[PDB]
Amino acid sequence: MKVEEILEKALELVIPDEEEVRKGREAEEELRRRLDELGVEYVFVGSYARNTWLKGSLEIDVFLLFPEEFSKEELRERGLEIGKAVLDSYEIRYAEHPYVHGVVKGVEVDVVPCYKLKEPKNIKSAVDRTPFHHKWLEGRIKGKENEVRLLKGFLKANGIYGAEYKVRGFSGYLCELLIVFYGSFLETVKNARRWTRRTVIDVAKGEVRKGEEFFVVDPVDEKRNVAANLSLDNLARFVHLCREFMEAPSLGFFKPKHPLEIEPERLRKIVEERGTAVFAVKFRKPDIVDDNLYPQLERASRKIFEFLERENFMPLRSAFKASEEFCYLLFECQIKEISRVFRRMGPQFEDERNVKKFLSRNRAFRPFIENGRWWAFEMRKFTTPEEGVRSYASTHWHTLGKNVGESIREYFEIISGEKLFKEPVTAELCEMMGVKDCCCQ
Amino acid sequence: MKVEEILEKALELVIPDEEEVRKGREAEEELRRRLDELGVEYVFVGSYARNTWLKGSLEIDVFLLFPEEFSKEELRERGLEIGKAVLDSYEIRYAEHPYVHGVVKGVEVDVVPCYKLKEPKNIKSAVDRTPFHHKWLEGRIKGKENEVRLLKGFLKANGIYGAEYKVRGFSGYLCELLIVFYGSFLETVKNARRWTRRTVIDVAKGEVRKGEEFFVVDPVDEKRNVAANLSLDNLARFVHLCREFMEAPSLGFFKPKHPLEIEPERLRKIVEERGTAVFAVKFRKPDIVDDNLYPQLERASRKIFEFLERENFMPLRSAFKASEEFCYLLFECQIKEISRVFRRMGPQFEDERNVKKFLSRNRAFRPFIENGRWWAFEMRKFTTPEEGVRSYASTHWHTLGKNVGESIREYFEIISGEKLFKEPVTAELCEMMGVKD
RNA sequence: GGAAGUAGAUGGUUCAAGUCCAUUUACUUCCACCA
RNA sequence: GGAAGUAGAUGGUUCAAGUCCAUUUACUUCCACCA
Ligand SMILES: Nc1ncnc2c1ncn2[C@@H]1O[C@H](COP(=O)(O)OP(=O)(O)OP(=O)(O)O)[C@@H](O)[C@H]1O
Ligand SMILES: [Mg+2]
Ligand SMILES: [Mg+2]
Repeated sequence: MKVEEILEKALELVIPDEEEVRKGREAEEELRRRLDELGVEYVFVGSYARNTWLKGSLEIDVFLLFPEEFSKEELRERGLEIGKAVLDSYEIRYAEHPYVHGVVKGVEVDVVPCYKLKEPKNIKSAVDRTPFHHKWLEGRIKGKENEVRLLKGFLKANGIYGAEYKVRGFSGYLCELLIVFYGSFLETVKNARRWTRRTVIDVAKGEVRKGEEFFVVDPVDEKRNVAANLSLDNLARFVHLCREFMEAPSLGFFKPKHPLEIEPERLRKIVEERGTAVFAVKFRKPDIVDDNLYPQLERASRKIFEFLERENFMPLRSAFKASEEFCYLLFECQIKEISRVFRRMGPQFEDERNVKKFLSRNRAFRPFIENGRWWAFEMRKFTTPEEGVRSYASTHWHTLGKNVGESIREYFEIISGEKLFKEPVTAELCEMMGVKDCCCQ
Repeated sequence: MKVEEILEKALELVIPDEEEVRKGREAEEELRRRLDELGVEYVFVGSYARNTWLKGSLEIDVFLLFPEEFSKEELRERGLEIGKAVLDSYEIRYAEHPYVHGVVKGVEVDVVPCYKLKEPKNIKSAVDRTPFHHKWLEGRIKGKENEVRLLKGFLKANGIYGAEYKVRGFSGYLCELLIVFYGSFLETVKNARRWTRRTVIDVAKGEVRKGEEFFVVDPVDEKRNVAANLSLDNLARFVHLCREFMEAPSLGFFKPKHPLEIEPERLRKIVEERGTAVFAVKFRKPDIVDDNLYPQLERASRKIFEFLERENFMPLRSAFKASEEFCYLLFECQIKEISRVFRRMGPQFEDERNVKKFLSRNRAFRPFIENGRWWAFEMRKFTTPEEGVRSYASTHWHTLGKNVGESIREYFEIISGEKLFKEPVTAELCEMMGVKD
C-alpha cells in the first residue's frame, strides 16, 4: 500500500523473466557469430546492450560502423546487404535512415549502418550519436536498470512512451538520462511534478535551468534536445500523472488500459445528449510508414478544424485513426446547422466611390447602415459542417498533406450517425468527447 | 422634369393652403385675447411665428416669460395654471420640462413656461434659449421660409424629421439654421453630400469646418450642438439620400414611403429562406412618455443583443416596436440551436493548485489537456436563443431600463413563427431583414 | 514526410489584402524512422 | 428617463476573472419632452 510495496509489485510487470533473458542471450550469441564470420565492424547498443529493456519487448540493436568517407548511398547498400545476410527473416521499411529489421532465433533485431565518427559533432547520418549514447551510459547506468524499467513501464502504461510521431512521447534513451540525473524512478517522478514548459535538464552539467522550451541536453551533443519530439501536451500529461501518483500511489499506474467495446446505442445516446455534430472524413490509407503518415493526419485534421472554426461551426476537438486500409479524420462541432444568411462589412458612409462599388452587386436583401458603416446580407453555400467539409476537402485536398491529400483527391466520404459508430473509431470518439468509463484495466 | 421643376411640384406638398393659414390666425387671435386678459408676459415663438411649418402640420408655440426669481416649482404651477385656463382642451404629459398641450378653435397649441433672462448662457430652465432662437431667425428667415418647408418635407418623408428619441433626426430649428447657412434647400442638399461625421457648421461665423463630431453650433449658444441628438446613422442616411437625389431627382423623395403590407405567410417564407431564428420579447408597454420609453427600448434591445453575442447565437440585427398595449424586442440570430456541450478554459498545467480545483468540479465528461492547458466540457442550461433570452430577461430584468425592466419583471413572453407574424411588427421585421418589393 | 526560419513570386476572396484562403521559387535548420 | 465622465462600495460567475455578468453611494456634465 505504501510506494515501496507498489514499486516492488510494479517490478514484476517490467523486469524480463529468465526465459526471455535466455532467448535474448542465445540470439545475441548467434548474431555475434554471423557478424564475426563476415569480418565486419559492429557494436551492440540500445536497451538490450544495457539491460534496460521492458519485459515482453526484447529487441536487439546492432550498429555497423562504416568509414566516415562513405556516401549515403554506400551506407544504404552495405548496411542493407549485411542486415539481410545476418537475419533469419527480414523487413525493410524506413522513412529516411536505412536499416534492416528482422529476426534471429525468434528475437527481433534492428541492424543499423552508421558512420564511425571520432566525435558526435556535425553528425553525418541521423543515427551517429547512438554508439556515443551507449558509451556514455554504460558505466553510469549500472545498478539502476530496474529504475529505468519502472519509468519506461509507467510511461508505456500511460501511452506516452516513445518519441516516434505516432506517440510524441519519451524515448528509452530519455528515460535512461532521467534516471542518471535523478537517481531513481521515485526521484524522477517527485521532481517532474515541478517541471514547466521552460525546464532545461542538462545531465552532463548536473544542472536544471530555465530556457525557451523543455530541453533535455544530450550529454553527447549539447545542441541536441533528447526531448525534441515530446509534445507540450504529453509533457503536461506526465507532470499531472507524477502529481497524481505521489498523491495516491497505486499499481494501477503501471497497468495499461484498453478501450471497451461500446455499442452504437450508447454512442447514439451520448451524441444526442451532447447535441453536437459528430462526423468523419474517411479515405484510403496511403501505403507509407507511420512516421510519414501521422504528421500528415495531424496536418489534414488541423486544416479542416481551422476551416470549421472560421466558418463559425465551433468545432470542439478533432481526432484521427489509421486502420489497415482506411484513415478517418474525426470532428465534433457545436453548430449542426447555421443560417444561410450572414453579414458582410461594407465601407464607411463618407467614402462615396467605395459605397457605390459595395451597393452595385445585386443581392436578395437590401444593404443597410449600422454605426456609420454599410453592411450587406449575403448567403452561404453550405449550412452544415459536413457540407462545409465536403466543399473544403474537395477543393483544398492539396493542403492536407502530400500523401493524405493525394488520397483525399482520389476518394473521400463524410460519415456520421450509426454509419460512423460502426467504423473502427469508437475509442477515438470516446477520448475526443471525454466519455467516462470507456476504458478498462 | 429636371431639378428645379421637381422642387416646384414639391411645394404643393409642403406649403399650407390659405384656409389652414387662416385657421391658425384666428386661433392666434383667440390666444392673444385670452392671454391679454390675465396680463401675462408671453411671446409667440417657433415655426408658426416664423411662418415655416409644413402643410397639415400646424402647431402654435406660446412662451410664458417669468422673472428669474421664480422657483423651479412656481414656474411649473403658475405656468401650468395659465396654460389650462387659456386652452379649450388640454393634456399635461412631459418628460422633464413642464408645459401644456391643447386645442384652441381646432388648432394644436403648446403653452410653455420659461425664465426671461438676459443672455441664453448659463441656462436656468431647459427651454430658455427658444425665445432667443426666434429673435435670431426673425428677419434672416424671411424670403427663405419655403426653402425651410422643402427641407422639412424632405426629412419628414424619409423618417428623419425630429430631434426626439423616437426619431433622433433633425429638429425644425436646425432645418432653419441650415437654410440660413446655405441659402436654399438645393444648396443644403448639394453640400450635405460632402458632410462627414466630423463636420462642424458654425452659422454665427458662416463657415463649415472639421472638428471632433457632427456639431451644428447654436448662434445664440456656442456651447450647444443643435444636432446633439442626430444619430450618426441618420446623418449617414441623409448624406446618402442627398447623393441619391442629386444623382437622380424625384418627387418620390417628398412622399412618405408606402406602408407595403406583408402577410404572415410571405414573411414566414423569407425567414425560412434566411434560415435564421427570428423571435420577439413581448411585454406590456410602460405608461410613460415616448422620450422616456424609446431610450429604454434601445437599452433593453442592446443588453439582450449583447447576451446573444456572448452566448454564441450570432445575432444579426435587432429592432423594437411600441404598440398601444405592448412593446416588442425583435431579434434575428444565425443559430437556431446550439449544442448542449461546450468548452470552458482552465489553468495552465504547471499551476498544481488551480488544476486540482479545476478538476475537483463535478461534470458530465472528462476534462482534457490542449496546448499546455486544461479544458472542461461543460453543459448548457439552454440550447436555443429563445430559451437563452427567456433566462436572461427573467434574471436581468433590472438592467433593461427602469420601466421597461419593471414591466418585463412582472410578465413577458418569447414569441416566434406564425404567432409573431400576427403581431404588428411586420414593418420592423422587413426593415431588420432588408426585405425588398 | 512534417515543422520552424529567411528572401522573394503569384492566384482567389473583398468596396478595400503585408493583413483572410491558397499556390509557388531559393537558401537555412530541426524532428520522426536507430538510440 | 437615457447617455458621457470624476472618486469609490459591493455581489455573482469562474481554477482564477481590478479584465466576465451585474448591483450601489456621492459629485459632474449632456440629451429628449418647447425650440
Ligand atoms: N481587402 C480586405 N478584405 C477583407 N478584409 C480586410 C481587407 N483588408 C484588411 N482587412 C482586414 O484587416 C486585417 C488586416 O490588418 P490591418 O493592419 O489592415 O488592420 P485593418 O484591417 O485596417 O483594421 P481596422 O480596419 O479595424 O483598423 C485582415 O485580417 C482583415 O480582417
Ligand atoms: Mg530495442
Ligand atoms: Mg410647433
